[PDB]
Amino acid sequence: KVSALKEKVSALKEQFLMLMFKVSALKEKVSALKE
Amino acid sequence: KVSALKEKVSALKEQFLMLMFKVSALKEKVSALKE
Amino acid sequence: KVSALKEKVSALKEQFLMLMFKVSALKEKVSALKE
Repeated sequence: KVSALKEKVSALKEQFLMLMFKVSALKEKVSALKE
Repeated sequence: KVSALKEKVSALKEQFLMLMFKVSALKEKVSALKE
Repeated sequence: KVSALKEKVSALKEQFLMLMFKVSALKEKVSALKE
């Protein structure tokens, strides 16, 4: 169970990094429209 | 402790799915403003 | 291992809260551009 959990947290950390990239890119695009 | 942790990860995975939906919907709205 | 995992989940929950704030602030900014 602890091993399954560690893999689940690993995959969720990878998901978070990809969503942080997606949100930073969106924030920059919105700043190009409006300061 | 392992059980408490599994529930905490479960709830955080549900949180992530809802934030992915929110960010995809926002990305589409921003693309409607600017390609 | 369980302790390391609990800290990893703690830090990821703090990361999520900060990304939820960032996305809510971006959503409001986009609504100021377009209803």
